[PDB]
Amino acid sequence: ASSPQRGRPRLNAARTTFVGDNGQPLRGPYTSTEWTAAAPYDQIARVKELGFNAVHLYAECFDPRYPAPGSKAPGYAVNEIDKIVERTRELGLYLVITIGNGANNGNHNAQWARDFWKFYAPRYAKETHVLYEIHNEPVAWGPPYSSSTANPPGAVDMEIDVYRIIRTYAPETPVLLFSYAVFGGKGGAAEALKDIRAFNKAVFGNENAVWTNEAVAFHGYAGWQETTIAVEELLKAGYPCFMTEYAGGGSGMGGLDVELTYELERLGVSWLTFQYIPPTGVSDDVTKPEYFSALVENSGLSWTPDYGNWPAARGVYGNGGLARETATWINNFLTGTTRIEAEDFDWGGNGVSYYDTDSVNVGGQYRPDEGVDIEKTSDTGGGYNVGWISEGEWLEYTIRVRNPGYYNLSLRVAGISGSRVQVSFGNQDKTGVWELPATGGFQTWTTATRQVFLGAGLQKLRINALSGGFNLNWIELSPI
Ligand SMILES: [Ca+2]
Ligand code: NA
Ligand code: NA
Ligand code: NA
Ligand code: NA
Repeated sequence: ASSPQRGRPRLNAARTTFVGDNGQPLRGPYTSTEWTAAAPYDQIARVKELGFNAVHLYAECFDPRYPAPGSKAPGYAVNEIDKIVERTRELGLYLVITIGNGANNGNHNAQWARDFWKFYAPRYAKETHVLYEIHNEPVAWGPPYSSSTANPPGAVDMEIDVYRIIRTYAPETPVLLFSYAVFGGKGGAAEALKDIRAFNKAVFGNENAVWTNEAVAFHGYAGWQETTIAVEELLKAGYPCFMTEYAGGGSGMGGLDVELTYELERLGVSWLTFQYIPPTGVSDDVTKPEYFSALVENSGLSWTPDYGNWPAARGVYGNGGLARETATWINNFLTGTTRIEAEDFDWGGNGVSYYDTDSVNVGGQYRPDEGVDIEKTSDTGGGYNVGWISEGEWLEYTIRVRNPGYYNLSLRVAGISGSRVQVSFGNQDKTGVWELPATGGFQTWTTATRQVFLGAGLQKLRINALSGGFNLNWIELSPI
């Protein structure tokens, strides 16, 4: 069809999340019409060149005082929300509409929420690119909302009541439930399942209903590790989910949480990050590199975007396509391999994941159709080495450092005089100029070692050749 409007998102076959009309996850930043005009078309359009296909809208913020005299009633921002709906329609973006909280996160006004959805559910029912998220962070700070000691109580009743209102007027619109601020651990999943069972009993007549057009909205404020565990457990229990707010700072500040993004990508979960579309928002501008694009580029995170060519296509070679996790010490032993073969640089291409001065692999070995020059090695263990290493060349390897601290970085090298490298981690220099040992021959091998101090997380290891005159067999990174 010729309309730019996206088709309704649907649950994927795996029932892990909502995917769009090309099968791909929804990925996006946010904006707000809670006390401002709709973000301009030209600014919303920028999301498409940042790898996104979706926008989170905090449409209006609730008034705890409603319906008392002077209180702000739902519907006040209709003219601006209509513009966001129109602009995303035209731009070929998905839109997740919710109720925001202002200074009152971890709280809600049930009557206000019911009245908001009575007004807006019918209004955007037929807008196929639009999803409804019942209410942002309605309880301080996570499950079980169904507990009598939840702060405030009764949010599951609001979820039920609002779901019925939505489905009355918008029978086919995806609904995102709960919007838990802090969703962590096996415990968090078990507590959420209490809420889910209560909801299901009330609206479907069965605690164990199989949702066809609903998912659990959750946030990342338990931290990436604990959130990943809770998500994994909920997916195992058969309930799809959708990340709707997170950042790498309980803080919405600090930019993209690269670690949690990586896990969500692995698990097949759509996500909305807490960085904003210009001109304004409460946290950090998603178009500022330091809060999003540079975090992606430094880490090696990649996904196939609906629009444009960013992030560039790339990934790990070998290791099941997973970032190469660094070993740790447990009970006086190393938990896994410390060695990365040099010929296992990330795929992506010349100028992307490596740079080689000859477009052809002049060695012909191992990866003949990429540009790094590779030969069979005569070193112990056999296999392959990178050879014909020229000044200015570089090789990247996406790794994941489990623990921050000191590591021994070793390079297995062979060569003549005057060889030097410099090694970056997440585009930060960790070695300075490193004068490598001469061995007297291109197949006479030695191990050069230098201590580095690393931060945790997904990060690219980049070897920059500051000279020629050496071959490289492998890299080791070993915790001290
Ligand atoms: Ca070369
Ligand atoms: Na707030
Ligand atoms: Na080459
Ligand atoms: Na040397
Ligand atoms: Na090798």
